[PDB]
Amino acid sequence: GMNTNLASFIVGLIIDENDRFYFVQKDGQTYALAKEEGQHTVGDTVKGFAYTDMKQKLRLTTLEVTATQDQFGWGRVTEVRKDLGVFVDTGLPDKEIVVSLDILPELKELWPKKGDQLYIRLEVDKKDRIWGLLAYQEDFQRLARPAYNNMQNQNWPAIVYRLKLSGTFVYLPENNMLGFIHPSERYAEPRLGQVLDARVIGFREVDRTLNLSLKPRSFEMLENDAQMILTYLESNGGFMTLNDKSSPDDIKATFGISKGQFKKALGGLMKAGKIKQDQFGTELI
Ligand SMILES: [Cl-]
Repeated sequence: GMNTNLASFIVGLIIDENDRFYFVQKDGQTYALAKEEGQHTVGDTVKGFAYTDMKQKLRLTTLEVTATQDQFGWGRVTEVRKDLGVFVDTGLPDKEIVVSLDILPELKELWPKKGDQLYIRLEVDKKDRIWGLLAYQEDFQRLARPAYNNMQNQNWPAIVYRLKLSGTFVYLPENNMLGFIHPSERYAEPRLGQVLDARVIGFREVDRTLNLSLKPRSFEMLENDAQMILTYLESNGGFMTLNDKSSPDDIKATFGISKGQFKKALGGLMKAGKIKQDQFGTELI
């Protein structure tokens, strides 16, 4: 029947080698381990992950393995075949994993495309074929940690993992956080696995997730003095001690302009939604 060692970690005995491979025996079958992965000696045991390659050969790898039967791993979509599903590269040598069309959206416009990213685990069927199973919301919730509430107006990459009529669920891989994009904050329907450049536009307290947009920042024309102050804030950590109550001397020493000119410039930045002020100074927002 089926080879229950496929897509699993095994300890096998190295029984032979050639210039390219160690040949590893386990339960009457021989698995080929690429020599370039590391040195071994014939007659010793070796631990690795057993699978089959695209040439139908039994393989073992000692490299780090991400997607297994028990653990999810990221894969890059390498090929779309409409009558089959999508192929994804999770880093198994000489093996890409098929995610079946039966677990992809019905609508082809929502399928992953080449270059998209999917978070999958492995399954072996009764014919010893490996397939990829998509993570669902609960898996992303287990992976991620609660978002922080100090990220407004930052941009981050965001990977689509779940599609709904109400909006798009995304994972932020640089941050290990979850977010959401309402339809009004994007253009075309995102596809499954699409990698987006998302801007933080709010914080959702109930589940500590980020509200995100794909829309451009508001166009806001700034006069020269306001632009000078904005560039200064961007270069000085988003903060300065100066505000509309500062002394003429301190304003002149830093910016070379009158207090009236400075107040007009801060007013322009306020109206443009770029700053806020309090007793401690002016903050970029
Ligand atoms: Cl809330």
